[PDB]
Amino acid sequence: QPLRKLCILHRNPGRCYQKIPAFYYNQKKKQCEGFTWSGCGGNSNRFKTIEECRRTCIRK
Repeated sequence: QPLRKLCILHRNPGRCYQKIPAFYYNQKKKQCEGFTWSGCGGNSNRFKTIEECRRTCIRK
């Protein structure tokens, strides 16, 4: 079964300069790699912990 949409909308931080650094699911590595969120923009794929990321991005 496939993963949720939140794990494939692509980690778009936004145009606003660094403010919520966290992680995103890297579809090469196949684990949540770190990504820096901007300030006032972006899509989703925001995950604080790698496990929490994988719960949704790897499936239960």
